[PDB]
Amino acid sequence: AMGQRAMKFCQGVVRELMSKKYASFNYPFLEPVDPVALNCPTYFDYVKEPMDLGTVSKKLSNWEYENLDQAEHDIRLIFQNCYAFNPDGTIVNMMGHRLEDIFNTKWADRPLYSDV
Repeated sequence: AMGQRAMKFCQGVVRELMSKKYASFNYPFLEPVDPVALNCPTYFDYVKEPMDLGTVSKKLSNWEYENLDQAEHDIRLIFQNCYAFNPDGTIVNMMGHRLEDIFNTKWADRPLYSDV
């Protein structure tokens, strides 16, 4: 039962991370990974909870997050999944760190209280 202030804040963070301003490095994180189409057929030997920014935005809009900590964890999972499958130094790994850098900056503005 997340409240309006927390909801608006979260949607704002997700909207920021998906915005075209970051298109040159956020495009791997906008939609669900498709292992076969991306020629990474072993993706789900490394990842067991897929998450992407579009999915966080849908769960948000469907009132599926109880509170801000829960939302933060789904967003953070996008990047843990990235590093679980893409080694250091690869392009997608580095894109993930750059987008996470922005997430870290934006998330520190969160309301102290996750209203209900």
